[PDB]
Amino acid sequence: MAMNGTITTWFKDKGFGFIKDENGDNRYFHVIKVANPDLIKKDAAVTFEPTTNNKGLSAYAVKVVPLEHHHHHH
Repeated sequence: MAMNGTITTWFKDKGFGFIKDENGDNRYFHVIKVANPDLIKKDAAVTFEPTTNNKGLSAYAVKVVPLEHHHHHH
């Protein structure tokens, strides 16, 4: 399992969107299921586990692949 996808639709203010991998299609994502949600940016690559949703397809255990590691904490 676990596919690599690109972040295409994303509303960071609210915390939801749609990420499309190269194997399947767009899945319904939500900030709650992301371990590193502040790293979620457009055109960035993420990896997630496949699952199903009421409104379509969805993913769990979403981790973004950042090209750098900078601290973000008050």
